[PDB]
Amino acid sequence: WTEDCRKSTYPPSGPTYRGPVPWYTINLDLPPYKRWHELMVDKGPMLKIIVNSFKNMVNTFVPSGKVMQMVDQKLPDLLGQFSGPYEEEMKGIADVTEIPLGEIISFNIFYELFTMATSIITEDKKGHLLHVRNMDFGIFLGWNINNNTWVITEELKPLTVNLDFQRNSKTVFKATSFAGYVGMLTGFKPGQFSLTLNERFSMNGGYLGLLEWILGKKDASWIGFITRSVLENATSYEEAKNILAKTKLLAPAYFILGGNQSGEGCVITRERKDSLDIYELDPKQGRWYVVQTNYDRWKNPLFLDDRRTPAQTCLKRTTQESLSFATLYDILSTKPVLNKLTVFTALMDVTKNHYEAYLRDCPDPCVGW
Ligand SMILES: *[C@@H]1O[C@H](CO[C@@H]2O[C@@H](C)[C@@H](O)[C@@H](O)[C@@H]2O)[C@@H](O[C@@H]2O[C@H](CO)[C@@H](O[C@@H]3O[C@H](CO[C@H]4O[C@H](CO)[C@@H](O)[C@H](O)[C@@H]4O)[C@@H](O)[C@H](O[C@H]4O[C@H](CO)[C@@H](O)[C@H](O)[C@@H]4O)[C@@H]3O)[C@H](O)[C@H]2NC(C)=O)[C@H](O)[C@H]1NC(C)=O
Ligand SMILES: *[C@@H]1O[C@H](CO)[C@@H](O[C@@H]2O[C@H](CO)[C@@H](O[C@@H]3O[C@H](CO[C@H]4O[C@H](CO)[C@@H](O)[C@H](O[C@H]5O[C@H](CO)[C@@H](O)[C@H](O)[C@@H]5O)[C@@H]4O)[C@@H](O)[C@H](O)[C@@H]3O)[C@H](O)[C@H]2NC(C)=O)[C@H](O)[C@H]1NC(C)=O
Ligand SMILES: *[C@@H]1O[C@H](CO)[C@@H](O[C@@H]2O[C@H](CO)[C@@H](O)[C@H](O)[C@H]2NC(C)=O)[C@H](O)[C@H]1NC(C)=O
Ligand SMILES: [Cl-]
Ligand SMILES: [Cl-]
Repeated sequence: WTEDCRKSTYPPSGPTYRGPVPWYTINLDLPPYKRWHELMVDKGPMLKIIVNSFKNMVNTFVPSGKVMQMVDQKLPDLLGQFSGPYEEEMKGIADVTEIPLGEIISFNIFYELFTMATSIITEDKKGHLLHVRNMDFGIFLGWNINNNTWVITEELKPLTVNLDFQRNSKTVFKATSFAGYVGMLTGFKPGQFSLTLNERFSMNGGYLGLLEWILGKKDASWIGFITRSVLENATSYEEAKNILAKTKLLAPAYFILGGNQSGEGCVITRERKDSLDIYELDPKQGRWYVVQTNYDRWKNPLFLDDRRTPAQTCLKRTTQESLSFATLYDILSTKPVLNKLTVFTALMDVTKNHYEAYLRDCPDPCVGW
């Protein structure tokens, strides 16, 4: 079920609003191992539940139990040590929650593969940029007939957190993530740039990237880890763009990157080895937005999953003269851009240092895809 462009959905309320996203300060001055301990006090019980769901469903489809045995006993050794800070951060999470490290690593692997998204950057007539996104998730292990949801997708909602990463008590970047995950998929560096990651599918894909890694070719970056390293350590739109366009990746991806002034917005369509396309704002020629879902801009959607066309229609209807968090939230609340897989909606304003995220629901009748 789809619908006409929504209006009057902001500030959030009603049946598509699950609730607010809590803020946590992550202190980069702490040793990596300790950075997540305070968050785990609050969200550790929920992380234990989501890994329980994954384990139990895998052990249902593979009743020998041998896959989860490999996850728990061998997966860390197959991949080898991660570069810092990620190894120690994940070990800290595993140790405080008493979850096997291989399951934390597996959780961190989920985000290289099973997300869907709608990401939008807009530029108004004053040159002001907004960057918004829906974060969708579907691993499709468990269906709950009693409320028409996917088990793991729903369990991500209480794991969702807004994070203020600080060094010397000063914000470096802000992000929305899931407790237990140490990469980043959504965030901004105030006054500098904003970044969202959308999954991309291809036959030279993440499954092959993992195989190459296991077989000893480790020159590549994990997509959630390069995103985190850019947010944490890059200092400008152009620097971020260069890193994201050129770094070798474990999996294909779309990077949606906004800056801090007119014209600074692009979609970088990535193969593992390089950029297939960089599509940038061109306000002088009437190109005042970019919209990216999970298919290549020059190709047709997957017939049964076209969120790009409705997002673009609602944007064109809104026009460049009525761009704000409120009107962009309206778009991200319109089915199928909002769908049963939508975990959260995030809204970013780099130059005004405004960052919001909201947990979502999509009441029946709603598309599951
Ligand atoms: C659709 O159903 C999902 C599954 O729920 C089951 O099926 C439905 C149909 C009912 O029969 C229900 O009774 C079944 O259990 C449902 O998923 C549930 O979502 C909630 C809300 O996110 C989760 O709540 C979190 O619970 C953990 C503790 O969970 C344990 O204890 C509770 C209380 O006894 C049990 O109900 C659980 O089964 C577990 O045994 C908390 O740690 C966690 O707290 C943290 O997050 C909240 C924010 O939500 C903060 O306020 C806190 O401070 C903490 O930071 C949550 O309270 C629940 O775990 C989850 N269940 C499962 C099994 O995944 C889903 O939301 C439904 N979706 C829709 C659209 O209706
Ligand atoms: C962004 O860039 C920075 C700068 O390159 C990256 O920071 C480095 O990260 C690696 C991996 O985690 C660290 O390497 C470890 O260092 C351990 C020793 O750490 C102590 O001694 C260091 C001197 O050798 C010292 O620099 C370090 O202080 C740093 O960390 C403290 C704890 O967080 C913090 O309070 C300090 O202010 C300072 O930031 C420690 O006191 C060693 O045991 C390990 O084997 C490993 O080698 C580096 O220490 C980090 N360097 C700095 C200057 O922070 C960072 O990871 C990048 N971020 C991303 C996401 O990619
Ligand atoms: C947008 O970002 C750019 C790039 O970081 C900013 O320009 C830099 O500003 C710093 C000061 O923090 C200077 O040290 C650099 O020399 C500047 N670089 C360039 C290429 O000019 C710019 O100030 C930001 N603009 C806004 C409006 O925030
Ligand atoms: Cl699921
Ligand atoms: Cl919730």
